[PDB]
Amino acid sequence: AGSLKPAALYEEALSLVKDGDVACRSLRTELLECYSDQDFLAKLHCVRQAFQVLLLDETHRMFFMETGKQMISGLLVKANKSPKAFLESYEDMLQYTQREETWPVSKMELEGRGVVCMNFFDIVLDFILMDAFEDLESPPSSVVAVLRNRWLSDSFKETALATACWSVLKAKRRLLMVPDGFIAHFYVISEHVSPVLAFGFLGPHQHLSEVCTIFKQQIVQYLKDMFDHDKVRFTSVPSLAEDILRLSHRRADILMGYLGI
Ligand SMILES: CCCCCCCCCCCCCCCC(=O)OC[C@H](COP(=O)(O)OCCN)OC(=O)CCCCCCCCCCCCCCC
Repeated sequence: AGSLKPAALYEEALSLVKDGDVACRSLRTELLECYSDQDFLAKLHCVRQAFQVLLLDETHRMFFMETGKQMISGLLVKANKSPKAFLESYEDMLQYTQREETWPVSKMELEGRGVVCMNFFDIVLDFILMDAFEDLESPPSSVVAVLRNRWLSDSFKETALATACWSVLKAKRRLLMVPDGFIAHFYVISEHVSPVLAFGFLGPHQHLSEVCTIFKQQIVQYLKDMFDHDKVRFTSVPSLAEDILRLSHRRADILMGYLGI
């Protein structure tokens, strides 16, 4: 129970957890430093409600959109890369998302990939970000061997890692239930972003490495904080939404500052 004090919303959610009526794609208990799987699920339900409320306000939707745009751009230019491609892919990704008629199909795809809830957390934070990080945490058998090769120039290691990323993304694209849907639109973004992150987390640049490491650190810390009952109030939905919003702005400012925007 640690420092957990009695909270209305939290206990309401915990009821559901004990019934078994709260679902999740991947347990993030240890990563997000929760007390237990039960604790994680309760807080998860609460966070879902919080974002569901938060994203009705169009100002906040704009905040998150703009934030994503700027942070990925900053990462890209700090990787000595041009952000134009990513900017366009991101943009029409959003324009596709805003179309209300796309959403049943999107629901089908995401459910087909294990997403158990149409929520900002489930889609953007868990399915898109934390999965990307968990992916670049464990590169293929082959890639690593190419990386520990003393004889290869690191320009070659660059193009090699790029090729590997494209190969993985290709195998993923082959399994698309829909050619031009949510996950495809996202696979283009991934096409323009994943190589950079990969060569940051695995490459020997050592200044791309620091930037990437700190980027990931900021995101993961943001999520940890979001699941911290002492950082945010799991008492009511309006209060949790207020706290999560402020946390978002804070950590955003921090990351922007680090990237030099
Ligand atoms: C430091 C940390 C800072 C905070 C984190 C910032 C994260 C930035 C996220 C930017 C997108 C916000 C979308 C706002 C609209 C919304 O949220 O839509 C919430 C809806 C549920 O609501 P709805 O269906 O009822 O309709 C809502 C009205 N449209 O589901 C969604 O998610 C759909 C939106 C999906 C957008 C995907 C964008 C992917 C960006 C990937 C970045 C590159 C990563 C590459 C990794 C290889």
